[PDB]
Amino acid sequence: PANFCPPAKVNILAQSRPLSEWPINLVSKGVQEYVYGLTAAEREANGDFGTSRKSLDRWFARTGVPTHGYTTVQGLNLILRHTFNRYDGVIKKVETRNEKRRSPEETAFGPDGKLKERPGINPSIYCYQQVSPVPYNPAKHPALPFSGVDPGAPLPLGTPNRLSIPKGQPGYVPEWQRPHLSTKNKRIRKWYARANWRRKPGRKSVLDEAKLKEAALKEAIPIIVTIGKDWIVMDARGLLRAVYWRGIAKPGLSLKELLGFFSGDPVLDPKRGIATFTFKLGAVAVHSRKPTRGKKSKELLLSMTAEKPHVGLVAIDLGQTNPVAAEFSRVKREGETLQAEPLGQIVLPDDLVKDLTRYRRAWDATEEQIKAEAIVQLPEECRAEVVKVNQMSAEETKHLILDRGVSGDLPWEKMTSNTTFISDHLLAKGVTDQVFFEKKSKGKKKGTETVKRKDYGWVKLLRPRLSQETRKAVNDKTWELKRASTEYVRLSRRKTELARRCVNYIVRETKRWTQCEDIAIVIEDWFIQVLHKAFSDLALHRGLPVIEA
RNA sequence: CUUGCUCGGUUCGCCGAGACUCCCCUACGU
DNA sequence: ACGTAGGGGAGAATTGGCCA
DNA sequence: TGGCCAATTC
Repeated sequence: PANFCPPAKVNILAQSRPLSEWPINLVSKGVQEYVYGLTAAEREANGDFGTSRKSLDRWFARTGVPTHGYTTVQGLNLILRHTFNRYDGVIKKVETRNEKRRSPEETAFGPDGKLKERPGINPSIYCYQQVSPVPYNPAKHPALPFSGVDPGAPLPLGTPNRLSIPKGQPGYVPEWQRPHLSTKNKRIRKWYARANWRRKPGRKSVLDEAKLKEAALKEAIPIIVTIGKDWIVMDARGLLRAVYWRGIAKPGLSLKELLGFFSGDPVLDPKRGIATFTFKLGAVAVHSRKPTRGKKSKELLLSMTAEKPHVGLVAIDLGQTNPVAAEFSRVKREGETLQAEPLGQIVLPDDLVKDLTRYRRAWDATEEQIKAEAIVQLPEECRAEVVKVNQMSAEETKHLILDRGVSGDLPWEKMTSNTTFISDHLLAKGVTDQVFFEKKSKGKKKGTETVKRKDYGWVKLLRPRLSQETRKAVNDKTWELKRASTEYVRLSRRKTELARRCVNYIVRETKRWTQCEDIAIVIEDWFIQVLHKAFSDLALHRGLPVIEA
């Protein structure tokens, strides 16, 4: 049963007035600011808004929240059921911990009676059936400098005769590039794509955004959403690309049926200018599972092999010099036991490893350029303290132990952590009986083994408290300037993309090596966190079982 | 495989390789 | 040591009052 | 009749 609905984002080409000034947005803001600032008794009393016109009108009558002229029942139910659920999300977040305590109780209501942690305003316009997107029609819709395609006529492709375009014209592939072109079904980029003109280290081209914008606008696929007397006009080529890369639609489809793979209830965020569409329940035939927790794997694979008589595995072994050391296998079903035959183990290829090691030199090179400039901008009283702490214990503890009078040359190098040589060199200058001791818990229930301290324990005790004076300057200004640089939010997405690239390569090699469409991924009981998250996400985004053995 | 996004090449005329589960919200935990 | 946790979202078939 | 489009409910 298909139960996953991945998103598809489209751009906005025109709009009557900014989305923040629409009556629906103002009503949503008013309702949210009213609901978030009321107590539990007021929530129980003011919780009879219902799903009827006679009930919504009565609610807006007694509460007195401005209605801003918006009186649509379909679009108001979405606003009010979300807003009260957001309010009743503080209670259950705390109440989840309340039952953890049972397995002074925490309360989400403060002394004033209102929520201490109250939710912010959601800046979204959730569309409904009555404002569903429709193909742009110049006669029936406001006039725009755009061409509306025939809803039933076949949508055009890009440039069919790519090699026949003459010289001196857009899209002309030069002769010397002809011998080595691509042969796979590659996504076709038009000549006005910003990716082909973006500023680069050595691109040596001139980006005239005006001509690219005009050329892109002359060949758009306009669709229109009207709410009340307002409207927005979007570009549907994002939906076309979404249905093309997934293979669910072959070229030669119309605009009436292109919108037919997506739900007619988009979501609009005014700050960016993007409409987020969603596939219907069945467009992408993906059943979203969750990773298996051990003993359920020996039941999952039995049923998986009960359908396909040959299933392929992959043993993702994180934590080596190569991040992904895959180990393939194939399983057969005889009885209650599964029989496997290894096929071989590969490592992640060098080119992808090169991309990883060139990204890893872009994050450690920004965690310096951000953290250092966050440190330099502390107040002088905090800045001097943190600077002193940074250089603290470098030679301070060495000077202290020399003041103690021990021989400061035996533990010179590597400290021989196996033999806890700190205690040895304390014993050297007659400090054997002043050696501080540590308790051990070797016993199953308890244990009193207060004995010579280990080297790690010595390091813990000899080093000072470091930066506990503030703990809210270095740990706060850095995390505040993290969002002040767009490079960080770009690098997080780059890390996720690289992790997904590695996962995709491993999955396709598992399919190829095992010669089976049904495959499974097993993970045992840096890039480690992002790779584990990416490998676990296949059960939720693509349906491939993931096992934590 | 027409928009948008990420990483490379160049003769600058564009083409080689990627991701496609995403949004707000409140705190500071492991 | 660096991002993380946990709350909230992401329809549409049917029906009715309904003027031209 | 019937066409249009908010309102009613799962």
